[PDB]
Amino acid sequence: TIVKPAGPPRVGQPSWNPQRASSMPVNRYRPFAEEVEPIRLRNRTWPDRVIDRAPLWCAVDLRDGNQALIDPMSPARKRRMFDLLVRMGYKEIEVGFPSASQTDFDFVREIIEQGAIPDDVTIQVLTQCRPELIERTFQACSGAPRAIVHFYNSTSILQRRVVFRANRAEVQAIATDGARKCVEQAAKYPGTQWRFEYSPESYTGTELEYAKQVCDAVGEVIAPTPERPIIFNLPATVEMTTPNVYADSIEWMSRNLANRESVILSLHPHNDRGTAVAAAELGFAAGADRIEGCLFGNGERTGNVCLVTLGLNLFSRGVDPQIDFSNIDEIRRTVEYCNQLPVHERHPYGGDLVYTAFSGSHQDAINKGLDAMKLDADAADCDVDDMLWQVPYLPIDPRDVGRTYEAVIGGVAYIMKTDHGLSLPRRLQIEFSQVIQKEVSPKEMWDAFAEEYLAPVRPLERIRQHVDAADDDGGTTSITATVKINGVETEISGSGNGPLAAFVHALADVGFDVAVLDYYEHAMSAGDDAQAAAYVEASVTISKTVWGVGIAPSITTASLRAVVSAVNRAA
Amino acid sequence: TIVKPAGPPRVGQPSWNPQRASSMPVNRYRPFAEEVEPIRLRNRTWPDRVIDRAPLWCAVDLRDGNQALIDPMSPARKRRMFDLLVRMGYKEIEVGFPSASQTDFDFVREIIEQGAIPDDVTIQVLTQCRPELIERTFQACSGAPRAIVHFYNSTSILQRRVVFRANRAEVQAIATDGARKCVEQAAKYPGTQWRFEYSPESYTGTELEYAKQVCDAVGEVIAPTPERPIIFNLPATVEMTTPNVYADSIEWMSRNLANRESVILSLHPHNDRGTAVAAAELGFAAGADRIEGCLFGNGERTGNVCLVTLGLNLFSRGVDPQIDFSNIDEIRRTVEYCNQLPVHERHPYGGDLVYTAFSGSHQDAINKGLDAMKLDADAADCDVDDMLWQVPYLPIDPRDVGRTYEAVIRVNKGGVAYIMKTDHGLSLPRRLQIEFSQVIQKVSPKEMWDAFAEEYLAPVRPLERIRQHVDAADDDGGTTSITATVKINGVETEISGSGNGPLAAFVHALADVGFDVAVLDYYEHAMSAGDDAQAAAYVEASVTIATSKTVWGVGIAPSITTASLRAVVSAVNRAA
Ligand SMILES: [Cl-]
Ligand SMILES: [Cl-]
Ligand SMILES: [Zn+2]
Ligand SMILES: [Zn+2]
Repeated sequence: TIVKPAGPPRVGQPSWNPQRASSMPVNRYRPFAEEVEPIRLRNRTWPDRVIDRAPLWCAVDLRDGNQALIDPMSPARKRRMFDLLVRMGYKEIEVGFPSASQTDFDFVREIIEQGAIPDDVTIQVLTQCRPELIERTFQACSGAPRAIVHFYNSTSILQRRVVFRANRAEVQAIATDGARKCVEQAAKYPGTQWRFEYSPESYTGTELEYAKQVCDAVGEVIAPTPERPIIFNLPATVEMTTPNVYADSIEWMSRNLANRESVILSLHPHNDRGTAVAAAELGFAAGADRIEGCLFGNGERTGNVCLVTLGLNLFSRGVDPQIDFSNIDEIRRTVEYCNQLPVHERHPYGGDLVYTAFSGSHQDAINKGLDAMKLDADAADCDVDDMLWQVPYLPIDPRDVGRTYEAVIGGVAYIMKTDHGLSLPRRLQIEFSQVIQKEVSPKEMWDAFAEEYLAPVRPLERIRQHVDAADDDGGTTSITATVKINGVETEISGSGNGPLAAFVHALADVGFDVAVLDYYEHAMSAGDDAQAAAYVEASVTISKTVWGVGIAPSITTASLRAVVSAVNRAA
Repeated sequence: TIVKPAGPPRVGQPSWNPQRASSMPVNRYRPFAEEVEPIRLRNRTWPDRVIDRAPLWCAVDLRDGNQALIDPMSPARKRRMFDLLVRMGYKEIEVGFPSASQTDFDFVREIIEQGAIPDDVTIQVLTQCRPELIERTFQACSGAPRAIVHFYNSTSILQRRVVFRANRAEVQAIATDGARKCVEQAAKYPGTQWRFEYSPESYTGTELEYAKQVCDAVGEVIAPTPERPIIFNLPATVEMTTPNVYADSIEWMSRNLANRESVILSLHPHNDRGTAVAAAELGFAAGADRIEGCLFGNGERTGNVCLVTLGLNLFSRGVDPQIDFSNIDEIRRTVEYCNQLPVHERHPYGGDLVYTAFSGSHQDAINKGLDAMKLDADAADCDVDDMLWQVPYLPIDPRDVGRTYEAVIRVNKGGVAYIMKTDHGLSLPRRLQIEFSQVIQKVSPKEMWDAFAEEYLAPVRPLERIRQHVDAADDDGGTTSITATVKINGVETEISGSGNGPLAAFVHALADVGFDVAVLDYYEHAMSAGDDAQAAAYVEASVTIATSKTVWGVGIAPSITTASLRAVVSAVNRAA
């Protein structure tokens, strides 16, 4: 549980800040400068540069995104994603990791053999540096008109130590041997226009001077030219610090890498700190050439940078993203189809609620803006739809992305579990939520729950019982119980496979035909001896289908009370 | 529909970049410097400042978040959100707009009158500057020990022209008249310690020299001191450009506002360009004192800056946020209840998928990271949970937020949870799914099922259970006792214990034979119905054998009683 922070305020903490120290283990975590290294960059210029052209975009939805999906893309979902990206304007598209996944291999084979790749589109495939994986990656691109082969190895301080147990030279050699293998394989495959991309993986946790060394050495192997450049792709595999620091890193690399005219400098930001878009836009101002991301920011854990956000951050400040988002609804509808994950309600530009105003005040200002625009448009013999957009609270004309401005005019599971320790089966929440419709407070809701499932002792009251279970696995269990039927003390008895069966059969003898449809039980604290909650759904005749709830210190008794509760609900 | 861009490349555009001009109407949109002004700050210092203290936080969930919801919070939802924020450690909470809505007025009365406000907590209320509204904002607050009155009016180039059709002088008087009224009203209620917050609303669409001018003006009326400071809140009402320019804007206001030592400088970013967190973090290094936001990014349109991301971004780089997030799921569940909007699967720190790894090589590197951390704790006679987190792909120990790392395995219409329920009728508890996933990691339906049987169902060593007699009390809350016949590494022994049901009894029985089984959790469900009906039981326990390990055990049987007993045996045996 959540414990109010209660430790001493910092020394020199303002009188007007009453915040207390928390007990979170901050000391397991270090500043970025200490975890990795301090900023090497003298005379940054990214903070003074405003973006005025589209980067080169590369969409990694088919590999990076797909790898991150609970339900990965079927071959049809892939074609549909591929085709959306092509039709939006993307010229570079990561289509798989052929050497690690047969489905990836077959998909690559499919778009090449089907003739599915437009003439201005380059496909990109991911590989690790092992010779047998490079080989198999080239195998998969066989007969491609042009391909990016993207090889990588982890270079961070952490990984060198704990993943590879390798020093700097050994780790540069993984990368440069990969590059040598790449040059070899490309000569073995004529006619395909081979292009290379190298990532120092976990770049954000790597010494810059070192990343430059590995990169430069890899460039020396490939021998790129201004005509036939290499891509150095520099990922925030984990987003580790603030975007200005990423950007300092990008500017430093851009300035220090050898043979810069032959390098396409590429960014691959993840969103661990919630700042992937910022890292990209500042990194772009820092001298990157290219950005890898996904539509709506799909990718492991927090995701890759959002391509859509980036593109429309350009459009809404007067820069052509060179990608069509004139119908963001279709884009979103297809991305959700392919990924089987929703775009959040608040996601920039695409989310359900982003062109909505609930505030009466905001709606008035929007309309006052919209009117001025029409007054200026009628006074210029003009279509408003071509005027400079000037509307408070709306950054863009919703129409420009195929949307519209919306001027818009029970908590059972939560409260029962939070306040009561009760995990109600879904169908029970449903059944009971209907009952609570006749707002009801938490204290109030509970009184109604108790009155419905816990209190009634008529027509059925269970007084006590003797359970005689078979000692042997699979034997039969006997119950004798003392019950009251409409006040009337009665003995009942039954046999069954276990005690709840025995009790249920026993009930037949007093005019309750009961059949267990569903049953759940859970602990109610930690510990050997804790209370149990039991939930029984039963059809009950003398034929209504009903839930009962039982709470008791025993698994058995809870379950028995759950049956009594059902029977009394049935009546 | 979507048509490929097909316009010409830009002039200068490199041969290796084949993109085409699109038909998007960019001409309807201008650079920020043209839309608003050029913000030049050649001598800025925010890029060289790393954050080393938590800001003063203010939570606006009950106002900016609430206004933004499809379904506004009921009184109960309001109260629940307010209590969560107190309990996390927020000391300033904006509780509503009580002059604008009766439900907000009512809420503010409810908390004041029922004594819900801690001594170290200062409630905040929003108001516009119309004197009837300022009066009603003070009335709402009658009998509060302290409160921040937050008044605002819009000051942007666009609204001054199209919304107000007004002079600079005109629009500034709206503000200073609001301030005057606040001062006169604060005198009518001596029982409350009043503080003021002023926002030039749509700040990011406003000339800086004008924002300063209006704020300075307001401060002259209110006359704050280092001991009674004013708040000046600078909203990115619409997030209009990149967070560096916002940061420049803050550093300049921090350096140039009159009476700076009597100013608490507050930031209030929205997320229209998806960079609200960056704005707040860069703006804080720029010299701000305070940040207004919402848990999980709720609020108007794209939302207010996420307080959880900000606070845990401090935590994970070694700065104490002074807010507890150590059960981020309790926070998530509560926020979802209150807002009735879900926290996205990939939301930083909190989304369902942020502590998972699907990648085989990530999974392998995570394990190597964990093993290496463990060898270092043993070498140092230390708790590994106490030491420097050093695991690739995981910025934090998920346990530090009450979460669990999950190596998610792919099952050949797929997924472990889904295949178990459908093929075998088992609803595995989430933490069992995680645990068993890890077993696999260390896949067809058959491989998965057989792996499952091999882990949890099959083992008869160390412990096996032949038979038992359970003696239940007839009367409720009586003792059950148990004798059981059991083979311990093949040697038949006899065991004895008592407990509140035969589960507990059986667990206590096993302690005489060198198994310390401490039940942490327990679940049971029906499989099938009738005479071909069975019970699935799952038990979580910390188990020690004659070194302690947390494991699940699964048991399946016709009896709800014997299923549970099987579960305990499965548990003891998984631990061995
Ligand atoms: Cl049973
Ligand atoms: Cl029990
Ligand atoms: Zn990646
Ligand atoms: Zn706001």
